[PDB]
Amino acid sequence: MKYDVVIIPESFHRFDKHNMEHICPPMVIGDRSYDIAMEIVNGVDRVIKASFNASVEELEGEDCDVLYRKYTLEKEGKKGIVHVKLRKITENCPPVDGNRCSVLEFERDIECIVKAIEECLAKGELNSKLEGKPIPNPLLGLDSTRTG
Repeated sequence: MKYDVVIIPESFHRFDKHNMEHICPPMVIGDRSYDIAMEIVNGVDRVIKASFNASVEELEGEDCDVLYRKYTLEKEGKKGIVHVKLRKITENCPPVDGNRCSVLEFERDIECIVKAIEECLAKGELNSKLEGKPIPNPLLGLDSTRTG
């Protein structure tokens, strides 16, 4: 048993007149055991809440997905939603196809997460696949935790 993380970063765009459809394809990495998964997620969580103006929300995933960590991102002039859901990669849940995050070490993994968010957020108002979940989050605030 391992856990396979699918991170879906998307700048939420309610389809406006013409140019407001921003979708970034999901990134899938499945090699982490639960213990290592929680460490990587916790670290990433702290980085997102400190390196960004992110308000996090925790949900439970659908069966195969054991955990669903929702992050509402705000960075300098950019806002998006990042949904990280963890699937239990098993013989019932095989490794899914998606974009592959450049995994190396913790620092590289987080930089890989940062580049994903920064790419999605910095591309902004464009036209893309017709999706986009504008999930309203009443909480607007980050969580102080500097790396030391």
